[PDB]
Parts: sequence; structure tokens; C-alpha cells
Amino acid sequence: MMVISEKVRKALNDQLNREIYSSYLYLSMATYFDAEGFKGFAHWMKKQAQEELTHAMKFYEYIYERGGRVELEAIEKPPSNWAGIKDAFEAALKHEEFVTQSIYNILELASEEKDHATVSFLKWFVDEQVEEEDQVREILDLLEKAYGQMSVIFQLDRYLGQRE
Amino acid sequence: MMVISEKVRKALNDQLNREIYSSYLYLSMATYFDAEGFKGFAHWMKKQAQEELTHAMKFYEYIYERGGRVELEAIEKPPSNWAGIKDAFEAALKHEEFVTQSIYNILELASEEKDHATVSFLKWFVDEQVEEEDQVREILDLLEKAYGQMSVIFQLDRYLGQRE
Amino acid sequence: MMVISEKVRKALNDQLNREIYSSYLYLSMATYFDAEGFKGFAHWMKKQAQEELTHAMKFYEYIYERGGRVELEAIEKPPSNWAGIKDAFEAALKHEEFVTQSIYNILELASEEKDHATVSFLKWFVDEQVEEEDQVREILDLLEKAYGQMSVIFQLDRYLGQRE
Amino acid sequence: MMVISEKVRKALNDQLNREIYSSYLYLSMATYFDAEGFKGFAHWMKKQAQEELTHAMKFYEYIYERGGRVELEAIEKPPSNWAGIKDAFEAALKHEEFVTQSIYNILELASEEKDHATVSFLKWFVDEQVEEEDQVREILDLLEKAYGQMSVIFQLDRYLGQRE
Ligand SMILES: [Fe+3]
Ligand SMILES: [Fe+3]
Ligand SMILES: [Fe+3]
Ligand SMILES: [Fe+3]
Ligand SMILES: [Fe+3]
Ligand SMILES: [Fe+3]
Ligand SMILES: [Fe+3]
Ligand SMILES: [Fe+3]
Ligand SMILES: [Mg+2]
Repeated sequence: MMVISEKVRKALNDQLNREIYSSYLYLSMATYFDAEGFKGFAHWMKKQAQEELTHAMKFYEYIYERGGRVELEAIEKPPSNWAGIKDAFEAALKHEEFVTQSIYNILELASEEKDHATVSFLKWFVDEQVEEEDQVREILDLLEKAYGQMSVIFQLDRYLGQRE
Repeated sequence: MMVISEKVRKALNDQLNREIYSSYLYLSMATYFDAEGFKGFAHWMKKQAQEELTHAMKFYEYIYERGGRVELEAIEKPPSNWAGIKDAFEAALKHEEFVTQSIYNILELASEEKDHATVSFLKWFVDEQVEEEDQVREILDLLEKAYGQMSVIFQLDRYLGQRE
Repeated sequence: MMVISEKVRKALNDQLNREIYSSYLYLSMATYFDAEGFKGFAHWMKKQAQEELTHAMKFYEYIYERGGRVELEAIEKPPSNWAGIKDAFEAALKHEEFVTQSIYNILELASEEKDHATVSFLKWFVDEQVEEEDQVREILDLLEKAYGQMSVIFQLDRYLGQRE
Repeated sequence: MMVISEKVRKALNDQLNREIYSSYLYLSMATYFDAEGFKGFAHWMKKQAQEELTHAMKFYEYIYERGGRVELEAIEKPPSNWAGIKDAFEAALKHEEFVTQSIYNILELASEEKDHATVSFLKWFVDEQVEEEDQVREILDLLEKAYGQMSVIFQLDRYLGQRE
């Protein structure tokens, strides 16, 4: 029997679908980088793509642990194109910043319902969102010091290309 | 873009400098124990002065992860002298309980601001302060039993001198 | 029983507090570099901050080995910002030149007191200073030849970030 | 052909005979401790007797490396008894302070003769003396805190008997 409220379980099932769209958007950003020929920026986006699926599946399993069930919704067609590589990472950071407020809302909800289990579970994601945002800001700060200079963008592309 | 409010960024930069003073105070307690010939008690204070610096850096790294920047403030001269070994450790405990409260104030503040990243971050330090206080209470407890019997005080000195 | 003069003890104690300020100042230059996005330069300053505490602790242990004791004085608030990478290191070297002069003065003093134990002890620091200055001009030299591109000031940052 | 002065050679030769007396004196303090039943203190003095012969042999080899030769003079009968453990070590340190002054005098002499080879050679002994004195005050310090019980003066004897 479901020991999570339907309201809270909807909030988790939504953020779940939100993390899948997160992976999808990133995969799409890989299509952008691959098209412009930065195979290393593309490699990074694909790796973030599958990291988001591991986020999705943490919500998947917690929902069933508390006796819920997941309904996968439709996935919106994500953007296909950005200005510079700086613009895509700005869209990345904005999306990440939107994802962390999505999670704060689920947190604040469960806090009102005194569902301490969901309140606790959700803290891994509060910490990982600090890392995910910071990952992106560091990249943007280096982009803006490349200042177009492409010997440096090569050094970035080759580098991000080495993420495991 | 700083994603922490300046009010909480100031509280953490304060708590950083406060962790540095802890390090400084403890090394001063080591100057005392060394002047009094207890080189193993002094080893403990030099080891714990080191621990405090790692605490300071945990705030350092966190402030920059949230778009902040650290400004180091002046460090008040700590005391040079205590009554005896019991008095010095009692000063240490009363100082760690003050640190614990000081951390509580930043958590109660971040909570009011719905800044859940900082509330989660400070979990590590509340758990850590539990052990810091207990480390010191444990030691005080065996000095009372010692009641001067420098066969026990000696063997304690010789054993707290193998802290890693 | 103390076998250094009180003039020489004080000079060693002042030097210990100067080495500790140095540690603080270097950590302060890391708070600059981290704010400006050069995690490698920040890594180098942080590693330099640790080194200066091992210099402080070498004046520590020597004072006690001569029957003396260490008083820890207050740490002045250090500068928190500089005009550029070059400018921060120019401040770094101007400081290092000031410590080597400071050490010189307390060498010439122990000489006059025909305290040969302390003259011999300070040889190590006369040697370490020669390196610590030269290490910093090598960096100013590669920075006067870097004159602008992030392509060199990156490969430099990245490599200075490998200081063990 | 001899390249030290005869004033400096004699001073080194007198010092060699003083290091040898030291070896004898320390062996004599072991004959006290062994009579009084403290085989560990006796072990420490015996190991110290060997060490002083390695100091004697360092003035030996240096004299021949400068074209000189060593005359062995007569060894004065040393004291054979003391008022207590504390008192014997107080005599030990009073002696060590006398050798470090003796060495100082022949350093200040080689300086005046601008014999820099011998000034540099004596650095090692200025360093070793700082340790040999400090090692003995550490023992007087643990003996002023031992003030009576064989329970501490045993665990001390036993451990000093582990000197390699
Ligand atoms: Fe995610
Ligand atoms: Fe993410
Ligand atoms: Fe702490
Ligand atoms: Fe602490
Ligand atoms: Fe230094
Ligand atoms: Fe330095
Ligand atoms: Fe000797
Ligand atoms: Fe000796
Ligand atoms: Mg601890």
C-alpha cells in the first residue's frame, strides 16, 4: 500500500519525467556539438545525458519503495540549435537551475506533509544539484576566458572529451 | 552569479574565519602544553589545529561552489596560558560548544531563507561537532579520574601523542 | 632552563608569527585566484600556505629545544585582492624578500651574541629563502612572457595545479 | 703537510680527549645505575658512552684529513656515585653544557684564524650539542614529574632501556 500521498507521489513522478527530459535535452545538445564538429563537447553532453538517466532511476526506485508506481509521460521535443558553444552551456545552466527549484518544491511539499522519508531521500539531489550547477559554471567561466580564441577552445574540447 | 544570499555568504565567511581561529587557539594550547613539558598533549593540539584548517577549507570550497568569494579577516590573539591540563581542555570544550551554536545559527538562518543547499551542507558539521565535543568530554572524563595521579596523566600524555 | 637570550627568543618568536602571517597571506592570494577562476594558481597558493606553516613549526620546535616558549600574537588582516596575476605574484615576491631580510637581521643578531646554535639553525632558512624567491621569479618570468593569451596562462595554471 | 694551525690542532685534540672523557663519565654513571638496580638507565648511559666515542672519532678523522695527528692524553678518574637519578642526569647536562661551551671556544678561535674549513666542520657539533642537551632536559623534565613512585620511574627505566 502506498505510504506516500498522491500529491507527493505526483511530484516525484513529475521530477522523474523532468530528469528524463534533462537527459534528452543534453543528448540534443550533443547533436549540436557533433554538427559543429566539437566531438569532445559532444562526448561530455552524452555523458551528462546518461548521468541524468541515473537520476531518473533514483526517483523510479524510491517511488516503488514507498509503494507507488511510475507513469512515463510524453517527452517534449527539445531545442536543436544554439548560438555559440557558450549559449548551449548557458541553456544548460539555466535548465539545471530550473531543475533544482523543481526539487526544492518537492522538498517543501513533503515538509508540509511531514513525509520525513521523502524529505530525507531528496537531499542527495540537493547536494548533486550544487555539483551539477558548479560543473557548468566552471565551464562557462573558461569559455569566457577563451574569448573566442580557439586554441583554447580546442584545449577545452579535448579536455571535456576525456570525461569518464 | 552568486546563488547564495549575501546574508548567508557573510555567515559562512564568518564561520570560515572562526574555524581558523579554532586552529590558532588549539596551536596556542599546544604552545602551553609544550612549555609545561607534555609533548603528547601538545601533539594532540597540533593534530587538531590541523583538523580545524580542513574544516575551514570545507567552507572555503563551499563558498566558491555557490558563486561567493572568501575574504580573510584578522585573527585575534588567542590566550597563551591556562591553569593546568584540565583547564585547557575545558576551554577547548566550551569553545567547541560555541562553534556548534555558531553553526546552528547559520543553519537556522539558511532554513528561514529556504536555502536548502546550505542547510544540507551544514549536516556534515553538525555531525562532526557531535564528535568534536565528545572527543573532548571523553578526555576530560579521564583527567578527573586521574586527579593528579601522574602515573595516569603520564600514560595519557604518552597515548594522546599517537593521534594520527 | 632557557639557554637562548630573551632578545633572540623574541626574534625567533616574531619570525614564527611572520611565517604564520605568510601562510595567511598566501591563502588570501588563493581567495583572489579562486574568485578570478584560476583554480591552478589557487592550488599553488594553498600548497604554499601549508609550506609556510611547516616553516613556522620549525621555529616552534627549535625555540622549545632551547628552553624557550612560543607566544602567538595576533594575525593582521591580509590584502584580499590584486590588480592581476602578475601583480599578485609581485606582491608574493616582495613579501618573500621581506622575510629573508627579517631572517638576516636575527642571524646578524645571534652572531653578535655569539649564539652559534641559532646561527647554525638559521642556515636552513637562508637556503630555503633562496629557493622560495627564485621559484617566484620563475613564475613572474613566465608571466612576463605570457603577456596575454589565456592559451599560455591556462597551460600554466593547469600545470601549477600539479604542485604536490 | 699539516694545513691547520697548531693552536687549532691542539684545540681539536683537546676536544677529542674531552669527548673520550665524556664517554668514560657516561660509563661511570652506568656503574652507578647498575649498582642501584636500574638496568634501563644503565643501558641508556652505556649507549651514550658509545655515541661519545663516535664524536671522538669524528674529531680524529678530521685532524688527519688536515695533515695533523692525534695525541691521546690521560683520562681523569671520573665520579663514581651521585645522590639520585635526578642528580646524576643534572651532572650529565652540566657536562654537556661544558662541552658545547668548549666547542664554541674553538669555533670562535678558528673564526679569528679565518680557518673556514674547521669552522664549517664544527657546525655538525653545534647541531649535535643542541640535541644532546635537549635530550637530557627531557629526562630531567620527566623526572621532576616522576617525583617519587617507582611506578613511573620503572616504566621510564624500562623504556629508556630500549634505546638502540
Ligand atoms: Fe539531474
Ligand atoms: Fe542534472
Ligand atoms: Fe571545527
Ligand atoms: Fe572543531
Ligand atoms: Fe617561509
Ligand atoms: Fe616562503
Ligand atoms: Fe659529544
Ligand atoms: Fe654528548
Ligand atoms: Mg574529529
